[PDB]
Amino acid sequence: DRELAILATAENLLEDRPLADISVDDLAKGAGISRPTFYFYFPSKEAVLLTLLDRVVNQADMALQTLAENPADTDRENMWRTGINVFFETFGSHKAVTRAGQAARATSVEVAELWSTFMQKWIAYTAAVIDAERDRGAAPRTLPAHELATALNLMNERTLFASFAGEQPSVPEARVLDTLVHIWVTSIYGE
Amino acid sequence: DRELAILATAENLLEDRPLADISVDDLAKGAGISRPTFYFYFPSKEAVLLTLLDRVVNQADMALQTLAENPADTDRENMWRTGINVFFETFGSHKAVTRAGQAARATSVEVAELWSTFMQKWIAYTAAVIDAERDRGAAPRTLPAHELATALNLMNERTLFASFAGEQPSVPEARVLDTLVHIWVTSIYGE
Ligand SMILES: NS(=O)(=O)c1ccc(C#CCNS(=O)(=O)c2ccccc2)cc1
Ligand SMILES: NS(=O)(=O)c1ccc(C#CCNS(=O)(=O)c2ccccc2)cc1
Repeated sequence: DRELAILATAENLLEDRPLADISVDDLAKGAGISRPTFYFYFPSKEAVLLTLLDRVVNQADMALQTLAENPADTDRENMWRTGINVFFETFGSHKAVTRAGQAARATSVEVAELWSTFMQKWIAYTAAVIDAERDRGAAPRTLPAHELATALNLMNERTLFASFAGEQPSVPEARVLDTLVHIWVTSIYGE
Repeated sequence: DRELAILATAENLLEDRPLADISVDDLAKGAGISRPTFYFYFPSKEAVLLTLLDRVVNQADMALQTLAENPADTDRENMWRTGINVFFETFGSHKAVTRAGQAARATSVEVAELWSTFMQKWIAYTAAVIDAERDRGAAPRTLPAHELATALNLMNERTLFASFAGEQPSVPEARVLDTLVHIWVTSIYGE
C-alpha cells in the first residue's frame, strides 16, 4: 500500500541514521506522500518503528514455529544450530530495525512489551525442548530448565546484537553462530 | 568533600527516578550547595553519573585484581563462582547506578567507552585463565578462548542487569549466580 512504502522508507533510512535523526517529513517524502497523508497511516515515526519491529519479531517467531513442527534429521548439535540460526538470519537480515528496536526499548513501553512477550515465548519453548531432552534421557537434570533457558536466550539477545551492531567488544559475525551453539550444547548436555 | 555529597545525593535520587527526572537543582539542593557551586564540581548531571559509574566499575575491577593475585583454595567450579560473584556483589550493591549507567550508554560516548574499556579488560582476563586451564590440561581446546570469553561476559552483562532491573524475562536474583556458574563451567570444561 502507501503503508508498505512508508515502512520500506523507514527501514532504508534507519540503515544510515537513528530514528531521532529522521522526521515524519523524511518518511513522507521517501514514500511519495504528504505529511498529513502519512498521519493517516501512522500516528508517529515511533509507530512506524514499532510496526517494523513487530514484522521482524513475528518473522523469527513463525520461522521457529515452522522448524518446531518440521524437525531437521541430524544430531542434537545441528538441531540447536538450526534453531539459533533462525534468530541469526532473521535479525541479521534486518540489522537497522534490530538496532533501532533495541534503542527504542528504553523509551517505548510498546517496544519493551513486544520484545518481552516474544522473549518469554522463546524461553518457554527452549525450556520445553530441554525438558523433552531430559525426559528421553539425552540431557542430565542440572539447572532448572526455565532458568537455564532464560540465561541462554539473554546471552543470544546480547551477543547477536553486539555482533550485528559492530560493538566493541563483540564476537565477529562470522564466528557468533558457532560460539553460541557451543555454549548451548555444553550447558544443556554437560554434567 | 562537597564532591562526595553531590555523588551520594545523585546515587540516592537514582534509586527512585531516572537521570532525566533529576535536575542540577535537585542535586545541588540534596548536597546543601547552590546551583553555581554545583557547576564548580561537575559540568552536568551527566558528568555526575559518569563519575558514579567510573567508581562502581573500578571497584569491580580492583576486587577482581585482588582475587586474581589471591586465588581461593577450592575446586575450579568454586573459583569461577568467586570471580563471577565480584560482579554480582559489586553491581548488585549499586543497582540504581548500574541501571542509569546502562541507560546513558546509548546517549553518552564517555559512558559507552568506559563500559567498553572494562568489558575488553575482563574478557581478556577471562580468555587468559581459560588458556591457562587448557595449558595445564584441565580444559579441552574447543572454541577460541577469546570468543568463548566474549560471549560468557556478554551473557553475564545482560543476565545480571535483567535480574537487578527486575526485567521480564529474568533469572530471579537469588538463582542468577548459580545459573551463570553452570553455563561458564560446562562451556569452559565440556568437550
Ligand atoms: N532467541 S534465542 O536465539 O535465544 C533462541 C531461542 C530458542 C531456540 C530454540 C530452539 C529449539 N528448537 S530446535 O533448535 O529446533 C531443536 C529441536 C529438537 C532438539 C534440539 C533442538 C533457539 C534460539
Ligand atoms: N564481567 S563477568 O561477570 O562476565 C566476569 C569476567 C571475568 C571473570 C573472571 C574470572 C576468572 N578469575 S577466577 O574466577 O578467580 C579463577 C581463577 C582460576 C581458576 C578459575 C577461576 C568472572 C566474571
